[PDB]
Amino acid sequence: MTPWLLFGAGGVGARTLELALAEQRPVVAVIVQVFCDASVVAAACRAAGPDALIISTMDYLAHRTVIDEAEKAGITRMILVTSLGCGDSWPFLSERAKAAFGQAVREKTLAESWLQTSQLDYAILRPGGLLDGAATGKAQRIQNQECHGFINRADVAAHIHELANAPALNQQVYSLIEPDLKP
Repeated sequence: MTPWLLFGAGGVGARTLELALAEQRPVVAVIVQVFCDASVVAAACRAAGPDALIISTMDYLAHRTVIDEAEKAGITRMILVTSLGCGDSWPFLSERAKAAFGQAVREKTLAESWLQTSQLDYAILRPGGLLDGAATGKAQRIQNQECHGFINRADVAAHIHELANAPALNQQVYSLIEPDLKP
């Protein structure tokens, strides 16, 4: 059982904490061993062990610290959860969404590029609108495609888990929606 080090697990991160607990997996969290503050972040990277998987579900500053402290501390694998609208999915966000979430999606886009130019084995997850229903199992990982939709926080957790069990993350970026789920 590989350690998970969670950031922003107070949401998707909390649901991810649950799966880990329901599995008896050792978990470190910055908020199970609970610890932007480089001292805190450096500390937690030591506790997790260099074999930990980082799972981030958290602005730009917090992420860069995490990415940077991960690499100093010998961790080599990270799952970053941002949002549809980030990076190259930006042109598919409606003008109305840009005006409402723009600042947030833009900071998280900074985080993506930092991680994409790091040496971590990474996966990036771009969930649609987050709903708080119980996990269906119906959410899809989508690449190279225009997506619009919602997804339960618990399904993002389930996809995080599936990615975690993979032999490598492979620097992949995915949209995560459940087509046909309505809020």
